[PDB]
Amino acid sequence: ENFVGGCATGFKRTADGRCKPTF
Repeated sequence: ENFVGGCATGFKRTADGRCKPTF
């Protein structure tokens, strides 16, 4: 129960961080 959800619509995952507002 951790890979079923992540970032929001306006939130994108960073190739070096996490789920933040558009990269």
